[PDB]
Amino acid sequence: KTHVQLSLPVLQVRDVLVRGFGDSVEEVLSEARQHLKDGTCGLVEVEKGVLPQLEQPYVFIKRSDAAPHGHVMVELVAELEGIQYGRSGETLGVLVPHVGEIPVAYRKVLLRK
Repeated sequence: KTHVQLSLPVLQVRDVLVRGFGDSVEEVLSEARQHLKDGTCGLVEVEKGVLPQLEQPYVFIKRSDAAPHGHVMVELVAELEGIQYGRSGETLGVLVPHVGEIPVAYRKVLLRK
């Protein structure tokens, strides 16, 4: 399937134990996709002071379309030193490894895979 229905645990930035997916744009996109498939991916909602508490490169989910079954359609865009690899809509949040942190909510998304 080109798209996969996922429910992403929304984590508080100060709870997150593993603050990024790796050390290159290509690695973080690879790792983010592997974690999304394995259901080991969390989402941090971006506000003032969140991104400096996470490790670059960042992986964003961005709205790719204006929502089947409640699931917003999203795609991945990485960012390293102010340059983004991808073009998409509004940020739903930044992806991080999920290693058992308690979520505050769930974000239903349809991921272009």
